[PDB]
Amino acid sequence: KYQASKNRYNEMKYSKCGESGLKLPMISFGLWHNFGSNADYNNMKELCFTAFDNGITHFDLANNYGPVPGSAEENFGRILRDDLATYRDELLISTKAGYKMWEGPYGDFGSRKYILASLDQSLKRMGLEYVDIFYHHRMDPDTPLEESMMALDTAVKSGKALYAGISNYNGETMEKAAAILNELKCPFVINQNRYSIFDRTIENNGLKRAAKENGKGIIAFSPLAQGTLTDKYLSGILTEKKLEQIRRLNNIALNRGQTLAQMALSWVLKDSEVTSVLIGASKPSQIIENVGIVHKIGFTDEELMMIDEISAN
Ligand SMILES: NC(=O)C1=CN([C@@H]2O[C@H](COP(=O)(O)OP(=O)(O)OC[C@H]3O[C@@H](n4cnc5c(N)ncnc54)[C@H](OP(=O)(O)O)[C@@H]3O)[C@@H](O)[C@H]2O)C=CC1
Repeated sequence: KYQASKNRYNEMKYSKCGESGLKLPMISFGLWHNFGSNADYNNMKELCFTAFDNGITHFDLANNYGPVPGSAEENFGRILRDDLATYRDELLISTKAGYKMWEGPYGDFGSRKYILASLDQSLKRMGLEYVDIFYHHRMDPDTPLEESMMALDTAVKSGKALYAGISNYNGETMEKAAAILNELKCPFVINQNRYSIFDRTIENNGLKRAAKENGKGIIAFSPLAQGTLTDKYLSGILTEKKLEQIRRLNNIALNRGQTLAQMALSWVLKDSEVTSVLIGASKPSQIIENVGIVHKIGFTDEELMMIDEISAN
């Protein structure tokens, strides 16, 4: 019954993952929220269909997305089986292991045991032969980096992942990971990190610069900073200081013909080293509003120095 829009590649822009021939849509769709046990199945399908119809080819999951850890993967597995499997070779599907998935010493952090056992569970829940990208979800300083990276390499060499990625790494540790995956001859093309007007962590921990200097992509998540970079906290007449930052940023957005959310998405994409911005949605209208932003990623030196002075604590 679902037939992907014939116009789905007409507007979206696609960007190389650093030096790689792998291209992400400039807007990627994440299943962190609204795909869990309590989610409505018809709404989840419509969100996926809306995403793909607008040229979003990348669906981002993790083992523990729900809630109930694994529910998002199982739900996406059902959407694939029922309607999207037809288009599987047009989709990039990711999953991850590295945060808490199940109880006990093998269900969190980083070991080869957890990472590989988790990937098998993810493939079973999603009904896939492989994921396009398999990520180490966060750094584990208590496991040798060589062990976690060799686990990603085993995933790729076992035909269970096309490419390796890492998430939440700093610049120094990303460099070490890149060196290990290079020596293992394991495709490694993408970093997934939190980035917004209100979260400059990757500008200060070396990740944004290390990714660019080593030809690795970046996919930015939480670009709307927990609803603070949306209309949610705006009036038409939650510290007083935060509401003021939001009021002034929204004025910069209005002058650009954008909502605050739209400008927040455009800002994360302003620099070429950021490959894609990862959005969420509860309703299709949010996808449709957000996909216009890929066409306004340019900012004047004035807009930028104002956004920085306003966002500065
Ligand atoms: N450690 C990691 O690697 C992590 C990665 N991620 C990835 O990033 C993805 C996105 O993260 P998330 O924080 O949800 O992303 P965003 O910062 O894009 O927030 C998404 C939410 O913002 C609201 N929203 C979206 N578009 C609009 C709009 N145009 N106007 C107003 N409100 C809007 C909706 O919430 P509502 O309708 O309820 O207001 C939506 O559910 C996740 O799904 C996941 O794939 C995220 C977290 C951790």
